[PDB]
Amino acid sequence: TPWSKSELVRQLRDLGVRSGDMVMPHVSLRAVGPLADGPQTLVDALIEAVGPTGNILAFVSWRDSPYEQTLGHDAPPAAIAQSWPAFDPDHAPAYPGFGAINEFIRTYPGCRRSAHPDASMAAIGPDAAWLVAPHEMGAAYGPRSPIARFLAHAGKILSIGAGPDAVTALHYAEAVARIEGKRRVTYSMPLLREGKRVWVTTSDWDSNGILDEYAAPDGPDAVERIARDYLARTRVAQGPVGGAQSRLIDAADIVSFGIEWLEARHA
Ligand SMILES: CN[C@@H]1[C@@H](O)[C@@H](O[C@@H]2[C@@H](O)[C@H](O[C@H]3O[C@H](CN)CC[C@H]3N)[C@@H](N)C[C@H]2N)OC[C@]1(C)O
Ligand SMILES: [Mg+2]
Repeated sequence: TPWSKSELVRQLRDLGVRSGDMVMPHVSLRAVGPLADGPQTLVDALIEAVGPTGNILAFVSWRDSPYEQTLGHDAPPAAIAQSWPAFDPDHAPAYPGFGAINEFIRTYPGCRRSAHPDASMAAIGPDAAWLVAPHEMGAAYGPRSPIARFLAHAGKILSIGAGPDAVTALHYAEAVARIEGKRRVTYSMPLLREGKRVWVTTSDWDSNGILDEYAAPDGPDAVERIARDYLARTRVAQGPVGGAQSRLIDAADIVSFGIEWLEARHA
């Protein structure tokens, strides 16, 4: 049998999602298994589980982010710059590599979307406008970003069959850690500003490895190493959602652990 909305709500409640919570899900739909109405069923169950006062925040990004094509240039190359679509928050699809559920979240009625084209965050709930803005170039996952507000707002991370590399909020620990040698990237995004396309060039912390030893692609990064150490050392609610082994993590706790872990290892 495929899982019904009501069964997933029950499981989410057994795991510890309460009415009013602020949740950031990371979902492997393959693990979950078959759903009554496809992925919309799990979206629907999440919304019901947090209730009319709860909030959902998701890292959705942008299917057509020109990140690789502009990485390391002081300006977009000319082929890119002439023809690349400007980021349109109402219509730009989610990046499919961060989870097929994110396109269902972002198109949910009333969903708000953040303005950062590559780091774009979507939010549903009464606090959604406050969560998603500001979201400036140069502040992808660190202070002043939606992640920072989620951490101040008692956020919980819900990992539904996702691995320890999927914990986006740990890039906040990388941004703020007082460690030597932190990598930075320079890249360019096409924004829509008063109906016109504008290319904006920025630098930010490298989200694909904050130090050279975390930057191999083959290759656990710091997010994954922190999360694995954390999960070995901490009591975390664990249980099934659909067919997937799921965890509910206190986001402020895991980020604090991450800052200490990084600062304890790098001089
Ligand atoms: C949509 N643009 C994205 C861009 O935002 C960024 O994406 C990274 C992503 O590669 C990392 O994750 C990826 O690489 C990790 C090891 N490097 C392992 C997990 C894997 N999903 C995330 N932890 C942070 C994102 N911003 O670099 C890759 C990309 C596709 O160009
Ligand atoms: Mg509230």
